[PDB]
Amino acid sequence: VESFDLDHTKVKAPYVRLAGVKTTPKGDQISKYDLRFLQPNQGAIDPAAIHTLEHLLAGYMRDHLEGVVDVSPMGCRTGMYMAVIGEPDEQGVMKAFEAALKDTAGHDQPIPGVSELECGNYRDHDLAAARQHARDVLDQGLKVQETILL
Amino acid sequence: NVESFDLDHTKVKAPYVRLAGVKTTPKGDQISKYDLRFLQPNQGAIDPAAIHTLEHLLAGYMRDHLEGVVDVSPMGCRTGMYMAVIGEPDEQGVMKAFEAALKDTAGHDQPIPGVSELECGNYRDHDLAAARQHARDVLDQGLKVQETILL
Ligand code: MET
Ligand SMILES: [Zn+2]
Ligand SMILES: [Zn+2]
Repeated sequence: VESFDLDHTKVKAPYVRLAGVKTTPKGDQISKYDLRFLQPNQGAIDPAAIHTLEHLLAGYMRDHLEGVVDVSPMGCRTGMYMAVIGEPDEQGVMKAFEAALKDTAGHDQPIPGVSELECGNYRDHDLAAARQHARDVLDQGLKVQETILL
Repeated sequence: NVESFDLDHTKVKAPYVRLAGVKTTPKGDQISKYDLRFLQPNQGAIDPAAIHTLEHLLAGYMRDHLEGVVDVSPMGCRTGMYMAVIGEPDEQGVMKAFEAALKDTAGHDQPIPGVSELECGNYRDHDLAAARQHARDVLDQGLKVQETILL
């Protein structure tokens, strides 16, 4: 399936979960992952904080994982979505996400790409909140979440 | 090291469709990523609830008009969406598909697909009225294929 029918009341955040896999015409695979920060419907990450997380993780995830096609916030704002070129590898993605979260928690330099030239809403950021969201996930501890279908 | 930061956001002219990048799998298949821009960078942003609804609506509507869709995701800057597609670059065809999907979005008077505590991580944070108007605004202004201007 390209997108499994997930029961959001059954998962246990924070986690890494293979959200789907698409086969390309030549036989390669694109794997999609649900990088869940918060428990579905128990709160959301503020828009400025998730915007900063996107800027930081776009770089940090790529520092720890090859084949990343996109790292983007989810509309529900409880986590990030990522598409990767490669066979499903939840364990490898979890370790990469963990390393990237440590980079994020300790990011005390200016936020990369924040300017009128490089960002579509450079006034809407929050490094302190992004760093703390990363710290909270690490404190809670990641796990590979199984997909529970509705 | 993030390609997104290399686009000169002061030079583009929203709304538009723009090929943001192309990657190839080990065997040679192309994965094209498109910048589907609703608002002019830094001149305002789409409300979180509205962009959340757009994500739900375009997920189905883009697939109805275009093959090989990987996903449609909202941008953190909330001025547009990113969409990866399995296939060679085709900005013109993607523009036509986005145009048809926006017509479907603007006229969407049925329930928002996938909205319930079971199917969505923040089911109360939606705004169909606002999403439909944003689709209507893009169509009113008119889409075009935007060339990438590098910094
Ligand atoms: C604006 S930070 C970059 C985010 C973009 N979705 C990426 O995959 O790099
Ligand atoms: Zn930005
Ligand atoms: Zn949702």
